[PDB]
Amino acid sequence: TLRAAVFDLDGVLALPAVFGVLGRTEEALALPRGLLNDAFQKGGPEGATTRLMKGEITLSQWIPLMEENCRKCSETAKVCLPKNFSIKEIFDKAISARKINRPMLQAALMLRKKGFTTAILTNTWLDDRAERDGLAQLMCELKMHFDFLIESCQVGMVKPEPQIYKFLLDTLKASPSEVVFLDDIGANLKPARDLGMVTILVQDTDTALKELEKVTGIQLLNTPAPLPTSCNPSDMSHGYVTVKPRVRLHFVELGSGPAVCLCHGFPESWYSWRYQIPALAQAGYRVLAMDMKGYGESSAPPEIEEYCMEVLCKEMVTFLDKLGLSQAVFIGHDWGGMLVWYMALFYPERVRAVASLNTPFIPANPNMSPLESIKANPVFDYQLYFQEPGVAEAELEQNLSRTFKSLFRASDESVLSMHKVCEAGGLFVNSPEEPSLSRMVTEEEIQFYVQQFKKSGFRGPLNWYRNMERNWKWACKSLGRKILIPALMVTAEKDFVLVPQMSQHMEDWIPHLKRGHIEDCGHWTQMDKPTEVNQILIKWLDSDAR
Amino acid sequence: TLRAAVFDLDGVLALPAVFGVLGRTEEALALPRGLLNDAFQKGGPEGATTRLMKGEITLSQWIPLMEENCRKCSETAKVCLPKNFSIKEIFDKAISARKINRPMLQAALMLRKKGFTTAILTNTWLDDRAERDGLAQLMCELKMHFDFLIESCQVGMVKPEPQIYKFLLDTLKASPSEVVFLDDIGANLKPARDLGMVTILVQDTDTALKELEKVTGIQLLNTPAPLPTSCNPSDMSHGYVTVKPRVRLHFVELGSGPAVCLCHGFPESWYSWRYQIPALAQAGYRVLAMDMKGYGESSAPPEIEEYCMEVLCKEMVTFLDKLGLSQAVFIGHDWGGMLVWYMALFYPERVRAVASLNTPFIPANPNMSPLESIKANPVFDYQLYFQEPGVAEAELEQNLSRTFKSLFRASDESVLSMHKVCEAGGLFVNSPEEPSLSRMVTEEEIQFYVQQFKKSGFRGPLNWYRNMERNWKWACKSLGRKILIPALMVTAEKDFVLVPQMSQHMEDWIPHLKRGHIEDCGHWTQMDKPTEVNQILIKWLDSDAR
Ligand SMILES: Nc1nonc1-c1ccccc1
Ligand SMILES: Nc1nonc1-c1ccccc1
Repeated sequence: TLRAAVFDLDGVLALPAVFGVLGRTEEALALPRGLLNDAFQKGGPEGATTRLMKGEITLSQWIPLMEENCRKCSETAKVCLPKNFSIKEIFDKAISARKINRPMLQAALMLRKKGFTTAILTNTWLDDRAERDGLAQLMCELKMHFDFLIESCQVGMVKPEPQIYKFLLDTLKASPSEVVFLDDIGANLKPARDLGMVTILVQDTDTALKELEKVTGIQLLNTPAPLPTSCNPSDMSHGYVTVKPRVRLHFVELGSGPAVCLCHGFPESWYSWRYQIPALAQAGYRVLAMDMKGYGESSAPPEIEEYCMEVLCKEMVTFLDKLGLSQAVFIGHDWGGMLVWYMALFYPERVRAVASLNTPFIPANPNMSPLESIKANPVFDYQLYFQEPGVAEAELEQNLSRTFKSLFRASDESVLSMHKVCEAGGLFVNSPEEPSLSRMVTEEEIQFYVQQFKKSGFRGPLNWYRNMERNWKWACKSLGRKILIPALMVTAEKDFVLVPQMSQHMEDWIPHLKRGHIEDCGHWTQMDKPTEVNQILIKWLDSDAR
Repeated sequence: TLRAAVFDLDGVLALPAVFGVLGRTEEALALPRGLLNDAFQKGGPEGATTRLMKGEITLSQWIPLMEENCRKCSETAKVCLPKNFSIKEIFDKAISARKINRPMLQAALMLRKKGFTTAILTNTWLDDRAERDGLAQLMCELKMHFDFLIESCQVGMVKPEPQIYKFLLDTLKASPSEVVFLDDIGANLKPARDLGMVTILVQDTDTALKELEKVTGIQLLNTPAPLPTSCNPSDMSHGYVTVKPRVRLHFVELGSGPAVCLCHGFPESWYSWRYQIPALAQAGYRVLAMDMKGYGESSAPPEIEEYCMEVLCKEMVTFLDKLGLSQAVFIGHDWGGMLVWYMALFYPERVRAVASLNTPFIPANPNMSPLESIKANPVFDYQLYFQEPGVAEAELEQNLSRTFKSLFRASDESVLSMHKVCEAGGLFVNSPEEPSLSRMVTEEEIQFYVQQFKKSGFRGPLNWYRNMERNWKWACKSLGRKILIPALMVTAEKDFVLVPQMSQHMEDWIPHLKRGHIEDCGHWTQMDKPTEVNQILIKWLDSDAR
């Protein structure tokens, strides 16, 4: 019974094989066949390449030794190497061209999801080249998906030496018959085969996955499109900034590059961005996913006025100040989307670019009280129910698991009537006590929200809705302005409250506005359609937040 | 009795005045005198510029209105504006050229140090230009040094309107006679003068500071060179990463740009880098100042083997992995310096560049046990005293204030004999029970270290010295390597343990090594000579960590 899968890197998890360039270079330069592959393997276990792979020397020290081997081979073959011959240039280009073998990575992800222990076992080097970051980035993207990474240069052992296989088995805490081992080099397969491991010689990926599927009894080929990588809260870097004596803001941080500040809505968490954080960080951004004021590990003062937009925006400016950031891209959803438009209006110098999911930008009407304006739209009745301090807190805090399971549903899973909420007497009046789990969330994800809301409950979050008059007076000061910094509005076809139609006049105030639109998407955009959200945001960031 | 100082921005804290370009542009383009300064002030309180300064419109909306005013003025004056005339280009260049008036900022810093409440009061705009970041950076660098920043566009009021002065006084919680108000515009001085505030018309900085010195009775001109900006722990962003089940690492984080990981020595803190963190972040780097394993808010497991260099380095690689960083520049001092050389040797792909303060790189001698090697140098006797578990812990933990005050001293303040420490029976045997405060530290700084060491004490920190044999065996695997990534070695003339001479052969192993050297500098480099450390590191980072 197999319970562990081991993959090689070159030619298996990453393609084209860096090894493959030697044959290509020979052909392109009309050199005798196998000359470069000979200089490379020269001296076998005692040679320069084995010393490199065991970590005795670095890649930069290996380059002149490989150069020396190339001549010795050329001299024997009675051929002259071309004038401008460069081993450094050949290897720089080969390493740079090598990319993750996405269907192979998908198969490894599926096996791990099914309970398999997975590992990468590779003959690799200590890379000190000026361009080493490209390879460091590839190794980082890949290794996060595996239980173990065993590199020859770190362990002082190489394949096909028998000791590295015993080392692999000791690491896996598994007997050989429990291991599938995948490799593109026949010679490197034999010792694993000799120990009784299941072995797969990898030439083309489809056949290798067919053999892997047949031997494990798990569907790996032709599978449905997987979800983007999520976040495990315990594996994240957690940051904490005091913005004023009684208020601290918590955030999760991942990646390098331009700062991207993600701002969740009601009643959410930094974790509502779980599918976006790894994707945006891998796309070359430094993601700061906030617990907004009133939520999770951030402070939750009880006063209603602590949650007016002016105060919330001022604190987000202080947050940037304390972190030493002159700007960040601000991306918001729901109440977070309203905050990001106001950050763009009041602090354009601190906003690199702005994007909202679902929340439109509608200028305040100075001739209508916000109380009057909310009353006009029947879908906003729940906002009237949220006004009286304590009423909605009591209902939302009674049973947390029920609250989150009732709220977080796809457009075809509704359990609530967002209609005549006050008259009905609550959001959950004709709602099940034990709602079924939505296709959008796991029980584990629901329990994370439950755990977060046990600290402060719903007072602070509900207070975001209790500053209508104050927010209206503040917003009226901005009526003569336009948003002229880069902006993106993302509508969700099936959000029945923040309907796409509400965004129809935004170009009057944001003339250069860019758009995205997601079909068959409800209110909970990030978790409803994470793949599409990621595609839209990454495309926009790369073109406009540059 | 004055207790508050208020400074204008344009022409006072920042020069050349953005206003000053109008006169310059007129002269350069041979336009009639004062034409551009007329189009700018056109319509007075009802005009486009006052609307901009009150925050009614943004700078990008103001540009075509100023353009319209420029023509109306030119038409009246019977002159034609040059063909390629651009208000945007003129203002972009003027804003970009404006820099902090360093002696004015120094005076404000000195007044605050002496107990004054300080503020910036400025007529400014909402900047939505594509180049707005330059100004955001300037405002960030400046505002951190003041109690208040009052911007006309945020308060909807402008100087010389009387309400902004009453608003300033309300903000300062001071009566007018308690306020010195500095401005370069005569008209903007009068309302403050009318209320009874002390006013300084600023033309040239020296005269303005002479008037300021005379009126406050505090020396501001000709003062000694100030120390670099320090860190207030409560104002920093604090980060926490779990690198393994029982181990979390704490760090302070400031700035944007390439990641720079600062690694302190024994028995220190992230706070040992307090003078470097603001300087490096302002120089365009993202600083991550660590609490090393065993210290401060980082985990401190009791096992000796948790502190061998192999384990410590592996955890720092995991730290980068969890933060989503493919590389960081690694800068170390003392034990932190030893760690950074080993990061360069074992993980060059993760090290953008490496720098050490005081700690040299000396390859392990495979023919001498580390016990034998340490014995040879009498200055390393204290390391032998640290070997026996519990002995040095008891002495160092007996009185924390005494420990830190005895250790942290400049080269001419020695209170300890680092000689025959074991034979003597401890580091503090012939040491005062109440050492005098060193010129290097405040009582407040000593108490921060005391507070940090109350959590875990000295077991984990001392364990860094208890892995000699293990570190030697690991280091021997790297003997065939060279450090070929960018490297900087900084020696300190008066470090009597890590003497500059010990670094003399480093070029044999690091051929491209760059150097720095600090005269009259003891062991505690960062706090002994912070200005020189900052100058050396910033110069090197800008040329080599690019
Ligand atoms: N309460 C309101 N009426 O109009 N616009 C608002 C508003 C303004 C800013 C933030 C949130 C809401
Ligand atoms: N303990 C030792 N002998 O030589 N070199 C070392 C060493 C190696 C790595 C880190 C710290 C010390």
